[PDB]
Amino acid sequence: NVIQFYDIPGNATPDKAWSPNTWKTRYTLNFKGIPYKTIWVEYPDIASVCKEIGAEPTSIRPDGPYYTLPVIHDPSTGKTISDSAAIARYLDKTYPDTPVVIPPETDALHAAFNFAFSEAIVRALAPIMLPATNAQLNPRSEEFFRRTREESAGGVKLEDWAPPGSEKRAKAWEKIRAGFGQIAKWLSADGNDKLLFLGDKVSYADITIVGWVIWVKRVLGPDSAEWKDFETWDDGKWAKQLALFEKYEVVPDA
Amino acid sequence: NVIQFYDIPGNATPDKAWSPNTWKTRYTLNFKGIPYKTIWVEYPDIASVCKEIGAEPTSIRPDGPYYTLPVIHDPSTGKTISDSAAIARYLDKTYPDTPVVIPPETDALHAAFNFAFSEAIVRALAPIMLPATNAQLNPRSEEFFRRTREESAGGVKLEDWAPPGSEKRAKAWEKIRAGFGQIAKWLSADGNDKLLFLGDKVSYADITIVGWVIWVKRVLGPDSAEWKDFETWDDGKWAKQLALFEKYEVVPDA
Ligand SMILES: N[C@@H](CCC(=O)N[C@@H](CS)C(=O)NCC(=O)O)C(=O)O
Ligand SMILES: N[C@@H](CCC(=O)N[C@@H](CS)C(=O)NCC(=O)O)C(=O)O
Repeated sequence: NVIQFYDIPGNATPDKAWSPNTWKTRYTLNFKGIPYKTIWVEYPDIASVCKEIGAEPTSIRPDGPYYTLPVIHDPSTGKTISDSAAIARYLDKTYPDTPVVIPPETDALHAAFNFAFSEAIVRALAPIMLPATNAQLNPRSEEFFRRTREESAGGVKLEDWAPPGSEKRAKAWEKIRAGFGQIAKWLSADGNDKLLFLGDKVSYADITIVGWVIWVKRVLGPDSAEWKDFETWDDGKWAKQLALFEKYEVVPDA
Repeated sequence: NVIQFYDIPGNATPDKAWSPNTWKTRYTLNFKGIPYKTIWVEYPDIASVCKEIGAEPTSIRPDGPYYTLPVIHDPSTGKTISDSAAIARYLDKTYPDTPVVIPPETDALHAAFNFAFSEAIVRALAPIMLPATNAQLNPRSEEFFRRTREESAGGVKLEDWAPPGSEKRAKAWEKIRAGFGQIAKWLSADGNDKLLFLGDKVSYADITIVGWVIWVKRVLGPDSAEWKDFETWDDGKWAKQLALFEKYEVVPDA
């Protein structure tokens, strides 16, 4: 009767957890110390599971509703909640004696932050990270993932997005680096070079960063040349942020 | 012996104030209740005056330092501050007995909000708003403005950017409208539909919106069809935000 947490398995790590969006929620559940069970769902099975547990789609597009993980279902409440930001607000509200991740006065600014973060980071990560995460998916997720991502890119095959050693890949990295350079400026805009957005207390905004960053580390690989370069950017700010949350970087087989 | 506030004069209103970026600081000074004296600078003189008074350039691109208004000089302290967000931070620390606009635990989220806002609003406004502000600049500024902006747009004359009745202008408006829709989403992301980002207290994020919005109202004109349509967007949230700040929508006679 614990909270049920829906995740997509991958082969990047033995514990199977790789997704940037589900890591945001997994970090959230771990940081709040709330117990949960993990339910593993292949990409093509996501919509039929959501329909079957009553999860709202996270956006409605031309061709219909679009279902994503993370989803949690809270049996203590009956509620099914989809989207990591919505899950964070739900957990803040339903388990108020856990550490708050979105203090109410910062709620709107957190929603502004998620947009600024998508533009500066998610869009730049894609040409390198999506072909990489595709290469570690189970066969039925690869079929679905390749087909849909290649289609959303106009038909450009993943292998052509940014081949190793190419200049496409090299300029993808430069825009990635610039993106994280912007987050570095936000975190030091008043002269005080912070690791956390609020200063001393963890916020969902920090959980957002480490969620996307642990995705890079785990899929590119901790010993990959590109990841070890990444650890040195902005005097290792991003490596350091990961370290702070390492106690919460946990996939309980239990 | 008062703070000197450097602004760009225009003809859209009697009081000569039109700039989106200087209104952010003009709202900021008025809301904080700090006395100051405006001194008007035409565009082609901005770089020359900044050098004269020791103002930092607000950004540095390969082709040189880039000097912008607003700027303030504080004879009380001897300091010259450029960039509206830097001015607000400077005024917060330097006059602590005035109402704070950037609470320190929200400082970094304010800097992400500035990026989120630029991306969502500023670029969308440009095809419609840069030509309209050109038409109300004094001739020394019009020469400089039309030249630099037409050049920055590949040679397209301002009158062709989004002319009235065109489909270019219709699609520019839908992009602007959707941009303000995301701010509406951020202000109500927790289901509490706010007018102010912090909830009940004014913050520089709120000041950022009205400085850009009052630029649209003054330069398109309060009676223009386009502005009166703008007042109806999002059940009047942006009109209502202007109303909240009408007290401080003042160019003091001084
Ligand atoms: N805004 C959502 C994004 C969720 C999302 O994109 N999830 C991906 C996994 S990383 C997914 O389930 N993909 C659905 C699909 O592509 O079919 C959140 O933050 O939860
Ligand atoms: N980031 C700056 C932007 C200021 C800015 O771009 N100001 C314009 C007036 S709206 C300017 O002075 N431009 C000078 C030019 O185009 O030469 C701020 O927020 O203060």
